[PDB]
Amino acid sequence: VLRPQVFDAADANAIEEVNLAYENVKEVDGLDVSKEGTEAWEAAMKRYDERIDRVETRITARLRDQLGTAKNA
Repeated sequence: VLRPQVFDAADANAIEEVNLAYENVKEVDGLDVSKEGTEAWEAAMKRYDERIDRVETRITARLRDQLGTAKNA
């Protein structure tokens, strides 16, 4: 849906940001029981979750606009 129906440059930017957050989570992962690795993973997941929150905010704005425009079941 959020991908452009052509061109969605904002969708591409949000996907790139989510991929960068996932790459940070891969580089800094908290699955180890060690506190330092857990904190690095928590910071990477916080950055990825901020990027995902922005992308999902745009997507949910588009979905809310679609639901407001169309009340069809």
